[PDB]
Amino acid sequence: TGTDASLSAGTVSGASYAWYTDAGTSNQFSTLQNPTVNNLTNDSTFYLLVTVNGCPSALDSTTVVVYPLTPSPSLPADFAVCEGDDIALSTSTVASSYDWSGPNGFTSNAQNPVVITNATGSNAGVYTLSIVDGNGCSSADTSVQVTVNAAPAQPSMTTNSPICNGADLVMSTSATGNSYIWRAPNGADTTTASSTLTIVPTSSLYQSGNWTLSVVNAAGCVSPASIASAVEINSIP
Amino acid sequence: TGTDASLSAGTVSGASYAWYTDAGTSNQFSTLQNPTVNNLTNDSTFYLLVTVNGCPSALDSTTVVVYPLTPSPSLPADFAVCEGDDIALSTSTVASSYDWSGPNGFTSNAQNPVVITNATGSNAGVYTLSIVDGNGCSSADTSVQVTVNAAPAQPSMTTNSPICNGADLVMSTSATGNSYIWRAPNGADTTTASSTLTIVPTSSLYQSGNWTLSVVNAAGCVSPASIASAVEINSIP
Repeated sequence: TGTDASLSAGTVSGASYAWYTDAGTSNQFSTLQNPTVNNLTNDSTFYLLVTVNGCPSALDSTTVVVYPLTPSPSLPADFAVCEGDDIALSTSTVASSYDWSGPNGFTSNAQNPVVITNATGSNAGVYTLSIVDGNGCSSADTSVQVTVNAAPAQPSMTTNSPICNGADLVMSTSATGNSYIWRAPNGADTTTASSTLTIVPTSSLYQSGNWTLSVVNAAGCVSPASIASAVEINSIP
Repeated sequence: TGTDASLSAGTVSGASYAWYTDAGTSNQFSTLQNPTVNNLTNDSTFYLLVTVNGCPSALDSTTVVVYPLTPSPSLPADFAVCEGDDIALSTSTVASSYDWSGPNGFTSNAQNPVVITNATGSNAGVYTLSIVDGNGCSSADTSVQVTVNAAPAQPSMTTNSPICNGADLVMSTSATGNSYIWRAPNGADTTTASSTLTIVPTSSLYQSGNWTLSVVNAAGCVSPASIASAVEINSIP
């Protein structure tokens, strides 16, 4: 639908040809044996008359069949990722070929493009997909905007001085965010709703050694970790 | 099966041609020397009449042979792997060419595609195979869904303080799972059904030095190892 096509009469030696737009040869279309038709949008018909020595043969009708319009391909709704995430694009439809494009020269010929990892802010933008249905027709393009959010900078850490065992251990940051993450020297993970953590001596978090902190932003986007500080928990004489 | 084909009369100077859909020239098909036939789904026949100066020759029958439909290629049943595993796809059938596709732009022309290693969750999805039988016919596609499971995060480890030789050594984690793995400093491997391991002084596991733990999930999917802790086993005056 929307393109041009040819008509084609057989060859009769010495014959003239004439094509007419309708039956009853009321309106002449052309004089060529193989004329073309422009801009076919739907099924139509043509009528061929063949004349030899001034005598026409029975009018020959033909139909040029117009393939039906293709559907737009289907992409997901506007999505959003953080810079620490990836961008996985795909389509749910069926095509003989896919044609994807995007912000960083992104491209793919598949229904399952390569996932962009480390999808930092430079990959934010609009991704576009066009398809071909295998019967020779393209489809109109559709697109998805991808938003890329980002983590805040690594927080600083303030802790108590060397502390003797049995006294409460306090750790805090000046960083702001939605929640705070502390990572114990042995890997223990604890979160808190505010910038200050207090560790009770009977806690599994009562650990000397190198501690780090990271900060949770809106929509995840956790900061890189802080530079570790060393906690020293001392014995008592 | 399913495509179009041509018929072809020999050339006689000055002859007209006529093709008929059946014997007895009851229904005319065409007037071309080399007409086409659309949508052949099974064997059919055509009848050619050649006429010179108004006199027909004996009716010439031809058969257009339609190759038989191809079988679908054969893929394995829905399989499943963990992120620490690989994905090995292959097909049991025979083709002149294979056409594989998948989630991360995965593709192959072989019956034995390259195995995806480090088959993390981004490779989960549906893999598809189409084939060509070598006689010019494609087969309908078939597909296999591949599920990718995943390991839990590395566990933390809690152990006893420096211990004197002869006292039982206890190691434990707060991590949850189906079973627990401890790795001794010299490589000794021991598993337990719960989070706490007790080591008897006469055991081969009575080892000072750096110990790690990993956790078994449902369907394998063993966690990355914990940060090693050091066990100190002391002498007695």
